[PDB]
Amino acid sequence: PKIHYRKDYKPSGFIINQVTLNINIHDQETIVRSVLDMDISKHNVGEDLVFDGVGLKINEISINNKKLVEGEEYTYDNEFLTIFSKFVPKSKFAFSSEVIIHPETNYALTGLYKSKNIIVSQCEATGFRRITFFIDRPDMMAKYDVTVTADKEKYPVLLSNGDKVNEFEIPGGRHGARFNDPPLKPCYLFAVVAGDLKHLSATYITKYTKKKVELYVFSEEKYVSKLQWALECLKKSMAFDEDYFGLEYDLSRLNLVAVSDFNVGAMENKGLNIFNANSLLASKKNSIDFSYARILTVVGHEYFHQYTGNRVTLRDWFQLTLKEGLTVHRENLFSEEMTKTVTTRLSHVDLLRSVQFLEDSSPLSHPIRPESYVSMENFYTTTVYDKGSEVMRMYLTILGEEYYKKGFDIYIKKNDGNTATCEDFNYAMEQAYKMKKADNSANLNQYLLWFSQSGTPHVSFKYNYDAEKKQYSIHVNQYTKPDENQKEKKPLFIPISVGLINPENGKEMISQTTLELTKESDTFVFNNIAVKPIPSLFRGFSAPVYIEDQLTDEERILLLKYDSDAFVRYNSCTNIYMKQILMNYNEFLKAKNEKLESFQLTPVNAQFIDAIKYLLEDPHADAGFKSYIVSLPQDRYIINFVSNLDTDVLADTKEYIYKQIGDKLNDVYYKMFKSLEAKADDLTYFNDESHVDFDQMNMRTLRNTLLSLLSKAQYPNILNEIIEHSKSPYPSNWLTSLSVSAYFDKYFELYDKTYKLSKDDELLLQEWLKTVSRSDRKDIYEILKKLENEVLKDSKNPNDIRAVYLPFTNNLRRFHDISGKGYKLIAEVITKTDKFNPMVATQLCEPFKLWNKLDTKRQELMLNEMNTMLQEPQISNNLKEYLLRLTNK
Ligand SMILES: O=C(NC1CCCC1)N[C@@H](C(=O)NO)c1ccc(-c2cc(F)c(F)c(F)c2)cc1
Ligand SMILES: [Mg+2]
Ligand SMILES: [Mg+2]
Ligand SMILES: [Mg+2]
Ligand SMILES: [Mg+2]
Ligand SMILES: [Zn+2]
Repeated sequence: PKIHYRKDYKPSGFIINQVTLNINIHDQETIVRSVLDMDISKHNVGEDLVFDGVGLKINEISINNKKLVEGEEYTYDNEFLTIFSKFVPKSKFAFSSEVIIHPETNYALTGLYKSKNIIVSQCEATGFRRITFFIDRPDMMAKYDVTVTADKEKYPVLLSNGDKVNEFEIPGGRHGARFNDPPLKPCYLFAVVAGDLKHLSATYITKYTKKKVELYVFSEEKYVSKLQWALECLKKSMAFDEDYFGLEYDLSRLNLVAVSDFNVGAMENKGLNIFNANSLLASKKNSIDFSYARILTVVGHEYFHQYTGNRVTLRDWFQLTLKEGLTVHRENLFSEEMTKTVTTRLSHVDLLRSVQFLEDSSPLSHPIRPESYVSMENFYTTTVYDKGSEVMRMYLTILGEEYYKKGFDIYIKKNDGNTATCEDFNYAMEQAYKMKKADNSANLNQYLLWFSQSGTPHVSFKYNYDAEKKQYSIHVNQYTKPDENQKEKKPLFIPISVGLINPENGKEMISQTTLELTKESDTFVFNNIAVKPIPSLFRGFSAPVYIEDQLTDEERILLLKYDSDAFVRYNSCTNIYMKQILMNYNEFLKAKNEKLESFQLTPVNAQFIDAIKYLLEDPHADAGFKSYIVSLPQDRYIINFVSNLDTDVLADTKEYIYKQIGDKLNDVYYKMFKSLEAKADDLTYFNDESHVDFDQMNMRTLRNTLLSLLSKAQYPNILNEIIEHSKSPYPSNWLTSLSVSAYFDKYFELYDKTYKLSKDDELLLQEWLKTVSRSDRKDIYEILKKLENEVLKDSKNPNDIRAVYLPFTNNLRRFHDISGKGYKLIAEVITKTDKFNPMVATQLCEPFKLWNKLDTKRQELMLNEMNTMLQEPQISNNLKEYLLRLTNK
């Protein structure tokens, strides 16, 4: 089982200068002919020529048009093609091969595969070797000349990278297209698509060079009416890179293509971006609101890769966060600017502190630049992406916009057209840092620990105020818990964006200030502070850390009502909730453990409830923010704060807290649910796919959140509102009506009604599946069996499988049933899926990531299922590696 080590990087002894491909698609097989124009590098020491090549059927291989003979001149073991060095030329040579591959039965969706009636490739990370022989690593840059042939009736649209330079007819009903892509690229950015594709198109004129760029968005004919928003998002993405970063697209054409079967969200193949259909296609009649932000961010993400990933690429896969963390950061800047809603940034933090913090305290914890890997298909993590993005964002917080832009342009200008490493980016940021500090001795050497140190830092505070001196002190310390990657953790460069709120009038007491904490602890003193402030700490969530604000709930309430920073307001509310959750959890736990006949629960703080009401009733306050304050923190956020978490006790705790607040605020909730209707459900632009109103969607989020609270509470006659909600044209509304009807006798009536509305659109049906999966039903196990028999069946579409099972795994009371029946069910799905798609099988392991944080009975139950999966004789490399790491074997 080969382990790759970051420190072992060495340049290849070979060079591949030119790739000339002929991909001939036939009904039962695909024939790939490839000529590689190669050379000997300065690092060559006379080694064998070893190509990656996985699952290829060899028809012939040759060197300089001389056919090589198996056994004598080469060996092939279905993974590596080895040409013995005595037969390898010593100067420039041509290697050629013809192989047979089978996209029709390629259900792992890596390499060349068939998704419904579309032939499509996915080559990142090491999938190109599943198409033809190559030295499959991103520092092997080459030019590509690609011809694709296929039946014209089945595959009229042929696409690859670069310029289409010829189209030709072929006897027997076939046709061909030739694409030449002169700029050097790594092979993971190669792509090919063939299908009966329909499109929308537009022309974009770049801001400075005034180049005309042809934009094409493609789907199967059935869904061509769902392409409009994606095209709008692409234009928006191009304008943002031009306006913020001064970067223009360099090619004459950009194609985006939706396919139904895709392992992840989308892929940035040069000029030919390929998308999970659920991340490219939408219409107002057939998509929930979430689709619109999803398409915006994913289209943006792939577009921003054209510079951060494509034009500046990776030396090796250990640098993955250099392109993914930086592109997520660019994507997040873009989405924040396009949506103009504070909930966009809040939603990113909420994901980080639940999913990524859980990963970072799990046995899977790794730094954003790991030291080793076995499976590249398991390398694409929320740590690499989302903690990576926060590390990339901290440069902007440290430098400010002007110097960040200066440093970013240094990075692009110095590395355009080349591979790069994380050091190259830190170096560019350091040059800007010296400029900002006016100090050529300043350096960012300490910053590099963000790339190598795993785990979430904890930052805690103590305060002092001298009223006579008007002097305020913030004493700060940082700590990262030792883990399996570093026994000793070093202090990081932590930027702490801070404000000081005057508690008497709510006003700012100092200018914008970013404290630079570079030691294990430091004391920051402020003079001329006229009154004792309430500190507003880590504004905008300025570092990816556990914040221990050491504030009272009275102080947190004051920030929640009156602070200027949306994150600190949201975090102050989160912290009030967490204090209550931990207190009530321990009270319920003690009652369970001691088998008490009576006991007391500490009520929710009444001033906190008053503050929620105050914000809810503020007509100038933001609807999306309102929906966050009436929602308790995510379960996966809570679990980072409780040892041996009993999920039933936590479910009882949340129930008590929601009921406490509802018993006071339900009339407020109902009144708002009714008063929000007119603006939230406005149909003026329902038939304009170009008109997307993120504030209006946030109003629907608030209505649907309040409806959930009111339905669980059995608010008088709320079933009438649920039924009327089911008649709304907006899928977010009528799918909500299904979810909230779980608490009423009408659930299966609405189940059938919404099924009928959903069944004729592939993506809407998947949203329906998710809604059923997450329904708060006592009979959810029977319902899942019904979905399996009636809808899901033996589909191999990852979107179908993930829709049926993942939402259910977030059902705290039912997935964690003490019998272990939920763990048994998901383990059976994982093992079944692993037979044909190991990457998605490992995705389905997600609920097990917290196994060692649960109560000892549930730890044992989860471990038993993971050991059962590990004992499967046919377990994939992906799944075995993942479960061995997760179970500390
Ligand atoms: O969609 C995404 N979602 C993110 C969210 C948190 C982690 C993943 N990530 C994109 C991306 O970064 N696009 O730019 C992406 C991720 C993985 C692959 C990939 C890698 C492989 F080894 C394969 F075998 C394969 F089939 C696919 C392709 C694209
Ligand atoms: Mg094969
Ligand atoms: Mg413009
Ligand atoms: Mg995103
Ligand atoms: Mg299907
Ligand atoms: Zn990406």
